[PDB]
Amino acid sequence: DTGLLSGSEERVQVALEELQDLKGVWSELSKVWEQIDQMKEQPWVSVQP
Amino acid sequence: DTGLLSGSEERVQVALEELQDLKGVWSELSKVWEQIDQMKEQPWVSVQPRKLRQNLDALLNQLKSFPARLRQYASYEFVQRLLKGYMKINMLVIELKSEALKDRHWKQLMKRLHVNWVVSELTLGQIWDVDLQKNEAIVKDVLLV
Repeated sequence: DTGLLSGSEERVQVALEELQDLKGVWSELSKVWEQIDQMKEQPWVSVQP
Repeated sequence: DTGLLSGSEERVQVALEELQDLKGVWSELSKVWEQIDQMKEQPWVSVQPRKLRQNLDALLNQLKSFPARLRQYASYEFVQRLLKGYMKINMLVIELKSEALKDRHWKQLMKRLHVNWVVSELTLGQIWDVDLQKNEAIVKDVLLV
């Protein structure tokens, strides 16, 4: 038994929290990406501004 | 004792079953005319006449999937004869992606059809509202010229 590396523990914690944050970010960004891709797939020449 | 006319409540429950059947019928009809609404409000920006045939046959087959009681109803007859009688955007609307389409072409076609347009939104909604099967001759004359 010895002094455990609390730096590793806080690294794991910050990795987990930033991971959940970035997963929510990726969900939002994927929604934005799919909607803008669907919108741009059409020429949109006669669809009102 | 109050011997009551139970035939009244039998008619109530039979009307209830017919009511639920009609509710299902009109839910399907709401989907049918909603699909018609999306093919309605389209500005003919990207839609293909073979896509028009695809939508027509899709509507026809999902309609024909009605059960016997749902299929025999007068509303089913109405929507089916609608689909058949309109079984023609893919026939005429090849003028609007053609090169012959132009500004004074729009002016002459507007005079022929007598309805007014804004150039920005070329929604085929009001195009279908001006029945091509009704104004067959004048629009095909416009095609010829």
